[PDB]
Amino acid sequence: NDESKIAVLVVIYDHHQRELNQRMIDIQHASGTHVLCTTHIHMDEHNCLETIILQGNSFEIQRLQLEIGGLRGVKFAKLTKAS
Amino acid sequence: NDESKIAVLVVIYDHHQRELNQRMIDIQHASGTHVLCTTHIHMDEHNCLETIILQGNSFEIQRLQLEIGGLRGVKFAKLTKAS
Amino acid sequence: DESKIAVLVVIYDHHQRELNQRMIDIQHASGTHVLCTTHIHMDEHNCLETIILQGNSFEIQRLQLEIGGLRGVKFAKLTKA
Amino acid sequence: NDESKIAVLVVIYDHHQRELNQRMIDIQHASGTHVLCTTHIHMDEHNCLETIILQGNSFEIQRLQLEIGGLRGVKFAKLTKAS
Ligand code: NI
Ligand code: NI
Ligand code: NI
Ligand code: NI
Repeated sequence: NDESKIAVLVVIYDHHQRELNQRMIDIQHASGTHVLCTTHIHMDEHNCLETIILQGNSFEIQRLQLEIGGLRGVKFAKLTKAS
Repeated sequence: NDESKIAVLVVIYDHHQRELNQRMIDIQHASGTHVLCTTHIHMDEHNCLETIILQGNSFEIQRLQLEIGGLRGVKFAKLTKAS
Repeated sequence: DESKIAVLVVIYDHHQRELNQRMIDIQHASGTHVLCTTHIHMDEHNCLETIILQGNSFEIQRLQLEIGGLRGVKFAKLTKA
Repeated sequence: NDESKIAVLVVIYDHHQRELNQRMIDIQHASGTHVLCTTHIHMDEHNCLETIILQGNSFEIQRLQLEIGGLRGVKFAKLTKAS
């Protein structure tokens, strides 16, 4: 794209999954200003929910989505695209 | 239904609308949802983004979503059913 | 002139006429100084906010005195880092 | 009377540090405090800031704080006591 957008990626994962947290955070740190913040909810022993606020064009954003959303031990990864 | 469910309500609204932040907060205090928390981004002079994280039976989540969505100044008020 | 990050922790009563407008107006007119806010609705008359702030120690302290002095704020403490 | 209370724990840490993100998350899931939520700012390549919002008695909170305070790679870990 070029068109500048805001989005939320809602994630459910198990933090017991070996190296998952390391991957998700390295992806977000390596993505520059694309990631505004994350809010985390410790649901139970094997479920975390995260809302990851994202900003950029539609293509940068879906790509971030697919990176985080494909990792092993991610149960659920859904984009809400806003503007 | 009769159980525990997690949802994320994603809202974009105009904080220039008279009383709007105050009404959105009160709807949340008054609700028999347990709102776990709300994260807010001041996107610009006319746009705020909130991710409101909710727990409850579907009826109450849905009542929250409609009630927020029915406020003048809300531009976008979309729910992600997670859980 | 050194850029720093800070958390302003606020408790206030949302039933206070116009406190919410004033707080959000301050933050919106503060440019890139506010990163985000996280809100917990404690009970009928208490909200806790965690307001995350970025700038020099002066710009930050001002921001603090601005939110911090509004009528209806019970508590306004700054963590510097 | 019985004394469940609110606190904010503010943490700066190095996400490069070997499995620090997993361990902090793990400490949070395993504690007897109610962690309401964690907000995370990716500050730069070596710095993450978290705001951990907590509810419980002063003992379990102080336990959480000292425990996060003692992981290698955590750089700053101040509690703010609320009510
Ligand atoms: Ni968790
Ligand atoms: Ni705003
Ligand atoms: Ni509130
Ligand atoms: Ni980070």
